[PDB]
Amino acid sequence: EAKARRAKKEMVEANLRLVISIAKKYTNRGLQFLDLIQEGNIGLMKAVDKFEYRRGYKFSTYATWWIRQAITRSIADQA
DNA sequence: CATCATTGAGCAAATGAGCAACACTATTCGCATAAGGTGGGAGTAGTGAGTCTTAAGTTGCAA
Repeated sequence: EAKARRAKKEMVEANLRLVISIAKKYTNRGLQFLDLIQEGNIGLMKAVDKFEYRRGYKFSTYATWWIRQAITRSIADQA
């Protein structure tokens, strides 16, 4: 279990540049920036929880959906 | 001697505000999306006077 968590932390630590890169889009919707980066961090955590590698795709395309889920979810109910 | 007004006394009829209990539906909430997308951006520019605080530079001075 601890080994698996080390792997998952390691992957998240890889994909932070992805999450700020997508985080540039929806900035000025009446919320602050680091709220977006943290929500997106949650979203990529969930995307790590739901990714499989034997599918054969690049991780980012699958991850994108969970990130927009977290962002648009968060600004949606935090209007 | 009779009687009634006149003071208590309480009631049915009626009604206004509920109550619980089921039963049904509107709304809300929470989860998903697969080729790929892996460092922000606005940030002011024409105050001045003072006062407290560090920080550093210098400088006697004594063992």
